[PDB]
Amino acid sequence: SPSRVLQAEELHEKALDPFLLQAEFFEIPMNFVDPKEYDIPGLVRKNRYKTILPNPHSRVCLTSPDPDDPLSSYINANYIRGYGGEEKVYIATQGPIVSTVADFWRMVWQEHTPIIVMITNIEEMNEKCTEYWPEEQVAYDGVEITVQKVIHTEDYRLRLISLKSGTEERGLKHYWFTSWPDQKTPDRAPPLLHLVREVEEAAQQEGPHCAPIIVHCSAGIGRTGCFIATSICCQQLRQEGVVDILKTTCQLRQDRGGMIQTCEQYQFVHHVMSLYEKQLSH
Repeated sequence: SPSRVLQAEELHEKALDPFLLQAEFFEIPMNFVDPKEYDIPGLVRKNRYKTILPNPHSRVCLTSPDPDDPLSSYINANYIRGYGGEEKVYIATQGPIVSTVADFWRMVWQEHTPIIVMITNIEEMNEKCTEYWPEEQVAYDGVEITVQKVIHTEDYRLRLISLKSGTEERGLKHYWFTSWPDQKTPDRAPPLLHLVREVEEAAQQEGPHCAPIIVHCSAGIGRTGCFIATSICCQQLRQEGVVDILKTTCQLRQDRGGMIQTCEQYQFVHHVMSLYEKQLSH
């Protein structure tokens, strides 16, 4: 796997060299999936983008309501390895569309997902994501979703949610980040880093072997990949005192084609990690 281990000084300088960054970035294979892989009638209606498909080896398959129906069992989502290759730390998925809102909640229930991270600005709720949570309460497929509390913070809005299906009840935290920048300049890094830290602590609070954290945006690759890469690299920096964004990005691409879609995104991850290193070093 490609690797570029950055110590502090090289990290700071690397984040500020857009020519080297793009040279490096555009040699990472996208690892997109051949559409022939999901040539099933009606399956196209379940995808936002025809070219952005879940790699089959890591695809999340839905086991209800009909596991013998390839359409019913399909969602555009992949399991994503975390730091050190830990399996199923995240699920990367597309923002639900009207026809997949119920599927999304089926995934949440099936995977026991305790945390969702939504990276969509309020302005983008017309294009990039269908509002899939209730004002108070809604049910899809025997799982009742109840919003118990909304907590507005500067860098995100956190919904505390209860999921009930049958006799059993589970908690869920929905983190909605609304500060995704147009220009991915270093001044815009702190809120993303803060989100990353908040979510990683929430995850530790779930105890051993936390169920997959769902992360989405519109396609489930760009901003989603930035968030996951940053999360992984924060653990790497703390443990190893270095970051290897190149290796991490390559690992993510193995799990889901296109993770970190643009060079601006790739650079932004470097800005965030440079920021975090500075914070740690002081």
